[PDB]
Amino acid sequence: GIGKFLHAAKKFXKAFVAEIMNS
Amino acid sequence: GIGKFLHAAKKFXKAFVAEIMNS
Repeated sequence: GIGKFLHAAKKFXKAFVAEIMNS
Repeated sequence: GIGKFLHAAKKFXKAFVAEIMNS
């Protein structure tokens, strides 16, 4: 049940961290 | 960056809501 949600949460971790580190 | 982050954030809104309404 939770796999799509967990994956999406991890991608939303990665994207935020990429945004802040972009500069 | 910001566009990818906003997209991922909203996909993670959608994915949560899809799963949680099963409860």
